[PDB]
Amino acid sequence: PKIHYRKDYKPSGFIINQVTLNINIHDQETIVRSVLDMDISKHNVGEDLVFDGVGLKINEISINNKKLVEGEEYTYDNEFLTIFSKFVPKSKFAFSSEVIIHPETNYALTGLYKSKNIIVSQCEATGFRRITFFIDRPDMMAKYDVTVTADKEKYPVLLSNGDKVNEFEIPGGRHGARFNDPPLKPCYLFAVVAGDLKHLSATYITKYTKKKVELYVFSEEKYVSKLQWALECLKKSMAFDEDYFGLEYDLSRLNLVAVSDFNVGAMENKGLNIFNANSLLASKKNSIDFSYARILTVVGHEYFHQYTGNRVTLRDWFQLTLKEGLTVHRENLFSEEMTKTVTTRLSHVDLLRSVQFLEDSSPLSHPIRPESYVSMENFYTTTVYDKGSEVMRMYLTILGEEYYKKGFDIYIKKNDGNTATCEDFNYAMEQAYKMKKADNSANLNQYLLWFSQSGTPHVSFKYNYDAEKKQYSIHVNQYTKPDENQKEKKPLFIPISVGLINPENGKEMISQTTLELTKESDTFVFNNIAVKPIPSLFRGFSAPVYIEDQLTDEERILLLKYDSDAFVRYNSCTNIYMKQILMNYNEFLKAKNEKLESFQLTPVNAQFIDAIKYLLEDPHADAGFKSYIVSLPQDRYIINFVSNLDTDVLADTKEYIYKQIGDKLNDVYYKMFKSLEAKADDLTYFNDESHVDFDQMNMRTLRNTLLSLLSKAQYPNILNEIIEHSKSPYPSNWLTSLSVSAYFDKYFELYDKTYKLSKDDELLLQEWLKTVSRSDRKDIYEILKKLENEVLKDSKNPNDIRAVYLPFTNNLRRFHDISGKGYKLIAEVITKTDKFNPMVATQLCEPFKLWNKLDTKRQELMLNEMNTMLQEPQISNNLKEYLLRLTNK
Ligand SMILES: CC(C)(C)C(=O)N[C@@H](C(=O)NO)c1ccc(-n2cccn2)cc1
Ligand SMILES: [Zn+2]
Repeated sequence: PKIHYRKDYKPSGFIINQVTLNINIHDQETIVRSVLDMDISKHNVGEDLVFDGVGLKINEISINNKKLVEGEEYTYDNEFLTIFSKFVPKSKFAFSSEVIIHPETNYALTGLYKSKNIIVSQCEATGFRRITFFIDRPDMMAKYDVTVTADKEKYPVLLSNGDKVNEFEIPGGRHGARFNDPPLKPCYLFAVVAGDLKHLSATYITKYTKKKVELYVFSEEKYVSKLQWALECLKKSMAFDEDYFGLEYDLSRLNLVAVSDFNVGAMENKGLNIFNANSLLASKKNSIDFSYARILTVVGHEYFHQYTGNRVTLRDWFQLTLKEGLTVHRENLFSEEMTKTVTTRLSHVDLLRSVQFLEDSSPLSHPIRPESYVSMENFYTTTVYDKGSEVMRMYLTILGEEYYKKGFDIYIKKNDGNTATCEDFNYAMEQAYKMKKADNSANLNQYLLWFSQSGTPHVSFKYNYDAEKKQYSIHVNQYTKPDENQKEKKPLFIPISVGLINPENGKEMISQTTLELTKESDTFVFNNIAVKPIPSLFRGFSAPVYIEDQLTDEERILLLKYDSDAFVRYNSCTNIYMKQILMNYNEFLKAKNEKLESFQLTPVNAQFIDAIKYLLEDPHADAGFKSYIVSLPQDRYIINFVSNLDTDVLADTKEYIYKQIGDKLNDVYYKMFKSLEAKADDLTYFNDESHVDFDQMNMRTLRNTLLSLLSKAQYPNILNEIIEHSKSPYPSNWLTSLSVSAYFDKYFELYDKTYKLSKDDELLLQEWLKTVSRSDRKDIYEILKKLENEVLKDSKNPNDIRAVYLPFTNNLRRFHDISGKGYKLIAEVITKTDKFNPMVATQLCEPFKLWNKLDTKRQELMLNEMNTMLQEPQISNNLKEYLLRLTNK
């Protein structure tokens, strides 16, 4: 088990200037001929020439056209090719090889592999070494000349990086295409696609240089009609980078390709972007609403990789957050601008405070720039990506738009055509910071702690108001809990976007203000404050922290009703819920522990319920926001606030609170569900694939959320509404009818009905599987077994496997069954999956990430299953390391 350390970075003793590839695809094998035009670097010390090379079958290797022999001149152990230094030349030389690989049986979906009837590659982070020998690290920049050959009937469309410079026929019904890509690039950006691909195309003319750019979106013939939205999103992405950042696309063509078998969302490769089909393809008849925001963000994400990727490459993989955090941040800016709905930002905050906060207090906790790794495939985390983006976002919050866009330009210019680090980015933003403060002594050295320090900071508040002085004070304290990464946590640079709300008319009292907290504690004072304000803190969620506002529920309700900032309204609601949840939880827990025959529960705040009704009945209020306030905080958000969480007791707590609110607002819920129908289910643009209305989709979200609440509560004759819902042409609607019908006898009837609607579309069926998997059924285990035997079977498609099992793991009452049957089931699935796809196996370990936060019995059950998984003789390095770190072993 080798461990790479960030402090151990040293440049290669070798140089690769030119790569010349010949990839010959055949029925039962793929032959890869490679010539590497190499040289000796200034850091060389006469060491052995060591190439990365995993699972390569050597036909022959050479240096300067002379064949090398095994044992005397080189050794190969299926991981590293070692050529002894005495046989390594002193100056410019040519290394060549011919290996055999097998994309057909490559079920790990890394390197070159076959997805249905498409040959496709995935080289990030260390996948290129699975195709041919190379010094597989991102700082090895080279030129690429790639030739691909295959059977024309099976693979008429051949794609790779750069320009297609030659097409030719080959005896035996075969053909070739040659691609030349002159600009330097790292090997993880290499890509190749072969298949019977159909496409939609368009020409984009750039804003400034008026350059014409060919846009292509590819898929298998069956789903070519689902390519339209992707093309529109690409156009949107190009326009946005031109209008906001003032950047145009550098190349003359851009290809997007959908494949059915993909480990993640998508991949950026210079001009050739490859996507999980579920993140590129959609139609209104065959997709749920979520696909449309999903495709927008993922297409945007891969597009925004281009500009920066063309000018600055990572020095090493420890700087991953520099390219991913920044791109997710640009992606988020894009999406917020495109959707023009406040729930877009809210959803990102929702995901961070649930999934990433869990990770950051788990034994897997790490900084966005880690100090070490064993497997790079476990490096791509919500911390690196989503906390990373929040850290990138805070630069904009501190600097403002003008000085941010300015510090961004400094970063590009200063690091053009070379490898950079996170500190290079901080340095550039520091130059903008000095200029903003108009004092050249200003610095952002403390800000670097955001990169090196793990864990989520806690920010708490106390207040004072002097009526006679008209003086208002905000006392702020920050704290980060020590962990395995740092014994002593340092104070961070925390930007606190604030406003002060006049409680008697709801007006803003002060201008836009961002408090800069740089110490463990500070007191911020405001003069000329005519009345006691209600503080609106961390507007837009301006720092990735735990917020302890120390407000009363009455104060929180007034923010919820009258504040101008969506997040603070949403957070105020969240805080009211959390206070109620913790109170009722402890009450239920005491009853259980003391075996009480009778006990009391604290009712939900009546004024809070009044506030919800007020907002729901406001026709000028946002439908998306409304769906958030009638929903309790996510379980994974809640668990960060409870020690030794009894999942049954939490389930009882949620049930009580939902019923409390339902017993008061169910009539309002029903009235709204009916009145929203017209606008939410409007069919005017149902056959226009380029017309996407995010507000309308939010209305459907509200309706489906309300329907769920009404179905659970068994509202009189709601089954009628459920049945009529199933007849809706919108998949979001008729899949909702399935899940909410779980509380009725008509469930298995809609099960069959929605299955027939879903089975002839690959992606739609996967959404059906998800819906079934997440269904609130008492017989969910028998239902899962049915899915395995009748639909899923022995599929190795990651989308299929994730769809069947992951939603079920969110079933608080059932997955966490006290017998451990749920833990045992998922562990069996992880072990089975690990045999062919280690990455997806690790993804399936997701529910275990909170193992040490549960009650003692459930802790023991999960730990038992993880130790059982760890003792599998054939366990992958990926899963092994992941479980070793998670179990603190
Ligand atoms: C959907 C999302 C934006 C999270 C995504 O697909 N991200 C890509 C990415 O950065 N594309 O440019 C991504 C996610 C995980 C990996 N990865 C995970 C393990 C090894 N690589 C690679 C790429
Ligand atoms: Zn990315």
